[PDB]
Amino acid sequence: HHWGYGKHNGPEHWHKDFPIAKGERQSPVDIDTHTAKYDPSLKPLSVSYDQATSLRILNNGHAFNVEFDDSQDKAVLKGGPLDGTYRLIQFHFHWGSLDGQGSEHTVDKKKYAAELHLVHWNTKYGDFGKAVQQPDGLAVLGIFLKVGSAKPGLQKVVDVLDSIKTKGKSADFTNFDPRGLLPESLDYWTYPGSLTTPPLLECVTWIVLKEPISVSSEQVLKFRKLNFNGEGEPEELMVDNWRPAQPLKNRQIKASFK
Ligand SMILES: CCCCCNC(=O)c1ccc(S(N)(=O)=O)cc1
Ligand SMILES: [Zn+2]
Repeated sequence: HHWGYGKHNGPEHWHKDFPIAKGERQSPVDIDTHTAKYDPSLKPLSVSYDQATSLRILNNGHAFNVEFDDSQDKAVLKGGPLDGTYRLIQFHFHWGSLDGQGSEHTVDKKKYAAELHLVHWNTKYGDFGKAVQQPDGLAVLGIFLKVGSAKPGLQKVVDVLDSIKTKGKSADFTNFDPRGLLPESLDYWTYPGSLTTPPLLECVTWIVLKEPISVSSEQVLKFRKLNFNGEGEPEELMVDNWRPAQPLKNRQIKASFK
């Protein structure tokens, strides 16, 4: 209303309605693997998704969100750089028109085909709307996708996309296990940043996994058949819904691994 990813409403325009777009702790950023310092004081992440309760999948005109029941402490993220308990509320992806672009974070300027964002809020703030107003209010676990072998645990998501083609469509999406989207290693980089879509709030501890997951060309092709537009409107394929890397400014990216 009315930001997006086109020439006329894309990331270069966002600052006019969201001046924080040019702030001191914007996301995503380039992760320079030769400058990120190993921090032996960081903990192992704790990803506790055994009791995750998925509910619904929604095309919101910018991406699709798989939404979770976050009414109590079911699926949580703890440890690593975090203090306290962060509840999973939704996940979504950003992806490209072609395999050579699509991720938001980059690694030594490398763009991956896509990036998964598992979004969690700090339960010391009571609700999500209060958490986004706090510098430590969110933790977003970011996972790179490369194209290769299919990811079996992604197939249930790609199979429902046909039913939520256009903006505002949703579908029942219960009993989905987000553990099937994780890579084997939980080695990560961490830095303080922001939501990567308007309102671009500076409320996120970013935790970006080093190990990408592999998805097949057919899987990511099915992402690219979604529409940014509503039913009956001229078709605009949902592709290139990523914000480019933003200035690092006065921030250090820390590595969990040597
Ligand atoms: C209550 C404020 C409404 C904000 C609506 N926006 C989000 O809840 C949001 C979540 C995650 C990300 S991301 N791409 O950085 O993971 C971006 C935006
Ligand atoms: Zn995102």
